[PDB]
Amino acid sequence: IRSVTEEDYLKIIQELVLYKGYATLADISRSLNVKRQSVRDEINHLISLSMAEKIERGKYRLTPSGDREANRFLRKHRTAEILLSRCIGIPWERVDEEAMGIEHGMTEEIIQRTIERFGVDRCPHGNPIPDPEGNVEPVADVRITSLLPDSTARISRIVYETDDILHFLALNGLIPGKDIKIESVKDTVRVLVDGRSIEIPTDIAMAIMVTVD
Amino acid sequence: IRSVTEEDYLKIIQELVLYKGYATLADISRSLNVKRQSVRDEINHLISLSMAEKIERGKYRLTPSGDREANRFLRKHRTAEILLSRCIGIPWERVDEEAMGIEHGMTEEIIQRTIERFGVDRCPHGNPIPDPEGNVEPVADVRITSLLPDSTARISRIVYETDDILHFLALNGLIPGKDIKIESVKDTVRVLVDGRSIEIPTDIAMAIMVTVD
Ligand SMILES: [Fe+2]
Ligand SMILES: [Fe+2]
Ligand SMILES: [Fe+2]
Ligand SMILES: [Fe+2]
Repeated sequence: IRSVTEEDYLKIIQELVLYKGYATLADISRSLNVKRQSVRDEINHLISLSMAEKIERGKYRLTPSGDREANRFLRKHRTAEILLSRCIGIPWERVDEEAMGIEHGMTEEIIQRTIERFGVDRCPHGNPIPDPEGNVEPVADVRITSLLPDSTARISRIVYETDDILHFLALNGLIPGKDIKIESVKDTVRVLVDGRSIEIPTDIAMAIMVTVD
Repeated sequence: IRSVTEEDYLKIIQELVLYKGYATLADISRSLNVKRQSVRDEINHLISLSMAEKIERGKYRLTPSGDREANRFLRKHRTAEILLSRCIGIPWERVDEEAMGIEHGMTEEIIQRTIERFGVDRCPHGNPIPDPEGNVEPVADVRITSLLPDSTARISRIVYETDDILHFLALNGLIPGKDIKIESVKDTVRVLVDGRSIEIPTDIAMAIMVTVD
């Protein structure tokens, strides 16, 4: 669809790091649908601008300043999602994708009127909206994969927002604000939610943050 | 703010032609805040792509195919205005400006959900939203400057949407759907609207289309 930007790279690297601890060229390539050589050129570029750094062979993350630049973009991205979701009913599982076109043009005027009109400080998937400088409130949540059987918690945010992921979460009502109880962690993470028992596979579970009671 | 695009040129040339019959380099330069040499280069480019044509010395308009390409962009522009105006209350007089950032990313998904959610076929300033191919319903309106004293009419659309213009119209309630009566045309166009008498200066009046009864 649209031509890929620096901001799109920042966004996916930040997600991947939250999700699995690192970003690889191949993961970025596949997520952005950009050939690996271009991804390599952009990663080197981000590194020479002190926006990103190599963790070890083939693994990268954002620097602190890169992470705050990501956050300044995510303020636009997340508010676009709110706009699209609350105004016109773009489905919860589609709104991350549909926000792509309009997000670069979100001005502070639009962002702040949106925030105040709908009275929100999180995107539909529970992530906080960073302030204009790229800061975010520290939040007290943890990985759902860290909890033991019989722990109870509340879904906080979905840190990695893909298609397979959002769809599964939507289908099973595993959304921000939902109370859950851990039934099992063997092989999958099985939870009690809305009276139903749902097995969450590891690749999906890794994206789920929760707040314990 | 944002870097100027081909679409911005199409938009202003189309407006200027509706407004005064032609676009000059100097009018485009001032409207887009782009130096005259760059405007000259872009106009020549539009001409060599058969998107625009020279009327006479120093005066240009869009070709029919250029006008339909303009319309395809204006579908995005106008729906962005509706989104911004109806969702978050961006003021009627500001919404043309604020739409600038987000309009290029309006997808058909967003556009059509917006159109159907708010049930509109015109932008807040009364212009029709063209279809995806760049066609517009022919409309039966005329220039308010064409009417004689004692004619009655209804404001149809504001074809040229600047700051000085929209503000004056807003301030005086001269908006799409308002019934008016021509009192005078000497020097200004003076109308009866909402029980008040309002002189409309020529430079503003030229932007106003109406439908007669
Ligand atoms: Fe998102
Ligand atoms: Fe989100
Ligand atoms: Fe407009
Ligand atoms: Fe408009």
